[PDB]
Amino acid sequence: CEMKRTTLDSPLGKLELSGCEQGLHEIKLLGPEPLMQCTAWLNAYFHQPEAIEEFPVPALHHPVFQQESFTRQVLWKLLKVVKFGEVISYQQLAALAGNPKAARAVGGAMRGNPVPILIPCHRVVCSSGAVGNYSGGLAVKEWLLAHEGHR
DNA sequence: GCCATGACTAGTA
DNA sequence: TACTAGCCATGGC
Repeated sequence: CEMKRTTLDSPLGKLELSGCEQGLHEIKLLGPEPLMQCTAWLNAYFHQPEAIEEFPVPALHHPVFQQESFTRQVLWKLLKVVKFGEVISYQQLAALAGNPKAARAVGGAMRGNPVPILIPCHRVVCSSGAVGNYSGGLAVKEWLLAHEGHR
């Protein structure tokens, strides 16, 4: 567990994904088995979504996944039930994560998301139809949804 | 733990 | 559409 940095180029620009050999700690969209394993998935999602499940998801070494919380399930459930292309409501996820009367929490849960794109906090959307917000600029949410096949 | 937060909502004018 | 009065697991201290 040393936590080193490996940057990479994506159609969204460079994106620094840090982490130790125990797992992936982060993956920031700026303007060591795990990391290089995550690196593969990323290039796969991007230039080869035709079979993104053909690629193993790395280990998530980060305080949010180590303990047991709502934010936990919400994130865990976000990448296990919301597949490539699919879209889901803040609330609808809160259902998956147990407490359905807690969508607003699924929000703080989403911002708490360290591994975007890997854990698609972008497929998440306001029930009102409006494709809500995103930490790394709403622009990115557009492209992503878009690339997944949206208009 | 209590009290303030904010990437949510369904309801109402 | 535009404001709102519930509903929430966090974070702070």
